[PDB]
Amino acid sequence: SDEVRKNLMDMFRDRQAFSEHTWKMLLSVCRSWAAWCKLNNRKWFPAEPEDVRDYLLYLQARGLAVKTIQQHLGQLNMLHRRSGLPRPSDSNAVSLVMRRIRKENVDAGERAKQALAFERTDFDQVRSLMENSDRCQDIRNLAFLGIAYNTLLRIAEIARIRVKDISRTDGGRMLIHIGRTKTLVSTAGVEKALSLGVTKLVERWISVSGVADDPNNYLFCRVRKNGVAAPSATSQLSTRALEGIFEATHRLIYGAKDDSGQRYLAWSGHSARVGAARDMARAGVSIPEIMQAGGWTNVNIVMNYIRNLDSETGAMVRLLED
Amino acid sequence: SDEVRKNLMDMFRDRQAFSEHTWKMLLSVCRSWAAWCKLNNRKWFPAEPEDVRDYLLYLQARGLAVKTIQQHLGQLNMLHRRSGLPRPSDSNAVSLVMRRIRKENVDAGERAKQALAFERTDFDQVRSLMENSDRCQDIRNLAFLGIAYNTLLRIAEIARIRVKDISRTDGGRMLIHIGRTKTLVSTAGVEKALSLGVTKLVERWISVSGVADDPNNYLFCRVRKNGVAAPSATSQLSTRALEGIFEATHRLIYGAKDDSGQRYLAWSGHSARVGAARDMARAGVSIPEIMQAGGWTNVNIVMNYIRNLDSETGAMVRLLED
DNA sequence: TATAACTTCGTATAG
DNA sequence: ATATGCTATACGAAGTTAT
DNA sequence: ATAACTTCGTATAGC
DNA sequence: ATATGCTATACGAAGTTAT
Repeated sequence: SDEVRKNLMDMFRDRQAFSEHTWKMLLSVCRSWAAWCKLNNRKWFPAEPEDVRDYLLYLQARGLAVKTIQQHLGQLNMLHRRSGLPRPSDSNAVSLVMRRIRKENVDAGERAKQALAFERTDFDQVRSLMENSDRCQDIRNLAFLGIAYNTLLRIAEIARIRVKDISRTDGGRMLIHIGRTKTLVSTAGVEKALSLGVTKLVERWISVSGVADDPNNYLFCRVRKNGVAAPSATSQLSTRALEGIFEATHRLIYGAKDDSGQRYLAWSGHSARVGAARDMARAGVSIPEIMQAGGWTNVNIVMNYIRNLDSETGAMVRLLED
Repeated sequence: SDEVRKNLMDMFRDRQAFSEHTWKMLLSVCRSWAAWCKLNNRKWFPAEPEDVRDYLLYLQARGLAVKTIQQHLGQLNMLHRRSGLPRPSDSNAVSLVMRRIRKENVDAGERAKQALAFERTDFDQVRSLMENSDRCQDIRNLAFLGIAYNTLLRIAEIARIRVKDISRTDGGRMLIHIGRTKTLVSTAGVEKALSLGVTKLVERWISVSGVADDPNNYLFCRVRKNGVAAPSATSQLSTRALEGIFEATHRLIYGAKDDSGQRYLAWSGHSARVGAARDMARAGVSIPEIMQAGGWTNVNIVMNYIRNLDSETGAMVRLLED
């Protein structure tokens, strides 16, 4: 009892060992665990094998994906392994349930999804539809869609871009010094170049936003219902908003969502990555050159984004078709 | 305890099982650690996790790299584990703070650097200049640089080359047999072949040096101020010296180093290794080949040596501007 | 003799 | 090569603020 | 009121 | 990415020795 008390103390002391996103995910499973526990009358700490087993089967019946269920058992294991208690994973029962749960769900046809592709053809359409709009928020959203599809950057990354990071490269095109790595052995930063057109799109946004009045202002900002931008160097556009620009843009062209509870029915924050990656493959860009685009050090993700491309059908098809 | 003393005694007895450098650092750390303990009135062995934690934060606060801080923790770990005692990393306090130290440092931008590349052009330009020198020193250096780039061998392996290790192909190309490297203790050994041009550079050195006088002579040796090579079958040219060749060569082409005090402002011992790896990548050379070339067994290391090839390629810009 | 060209060595940091 | 597991995106919805 | 976000909570993709 | 375990390089400072 003392030993766990101390180990809990360790964690909050070096709570910085993890990102707030992680902690938030940890607290979410405890609340879930604790609530299922009190409800079913089981001590939630230290968790017992059968109880955990019973909970995991409950998450499965709850319709949660295998990775989600693994994430629940995961955190639960952290807590225990960290404190002086054994991890439920080391128990025969839990080990067995996850196993059957895994294949039962795979058997049912569970598949990992990914963002709906936002391709050049999509960008062209949007660009056309909104090219001549004078609406501030529209100008912002086109520039965003340009940078996002052009740079393949992630949403949290586009969010952090300040004005002082935009340099002018050859031809007048824009260059954005950005940071897309978070490991010791990696590249501290990269420079992203924008085509002539996309640079023009962003040029208009900044001109109609005033984000440039102060270099420390983030490229993208809030635009209120009056169509009036709200520059700032301290607060940035949330990633939810950036996700909003994608969904909203999808509605513009396809109207209300395809209902259903399904995910990726409209565009999301990773849609441009999936799209740029596939156009690059379609254009025959050197596989590594594609990795540079998105910052991949392996081809695992890019192979998923282009899995259905005819250029990736394989040897057997190549042989059969001579 | 008596076993502890015994295990340490065993360790020391079979010192040769470990590299001289491992021992070197084991003692340097113990020097750091024991000084901190003394300055804080603590027992330096066995170490108490809470104490080791304060030590690490002390190191991070002294402005040391994550890798050097992980080094100090690693030596304490080996020491304790070899002693039959629990490793500091075994405790929550120590494991959490390390993750925290690393996280924060990386978050603020720390990146493990790598040697300034010495590529094909740097070699051509250097050869083109030193090619005409008659000085024994110059002839040795050029040959050294040539083997470094051609074989990618680390400076400690180049310095262990004995004249008897050199062979030749019927094509008239030199083959240098290498037995032990940083990552390999085998009797199998590999044959590192040199190009016709590089064999030539190596020949001129052998001829003007006289190391061939005895096959058990190290291929490389010192060259005193009067131009007389001092062969030896018991003493190799120090790796510290081989590093000086790279630095002096860089100073040749670009003058005296910056006064920033930073590392890698001039070519160093690993410059040709990373530079050649990057040249092959650029060349479109398959990973198994680059692997063979550098004596790498894993693919991650290669990508690690390539790590800084990550730059704008203009792949998307070209795609959008058409 | 002065000194080029090392060598040895310790702390720091990459592979 | 596979996990494992930390961290980011997903997205419906509640909370918030200036038109 | 309500556009346009932001802040949440928690599922699930990406390293 | 990541945590072992450990082996090698980076580089300024100071000591060495045939010229």
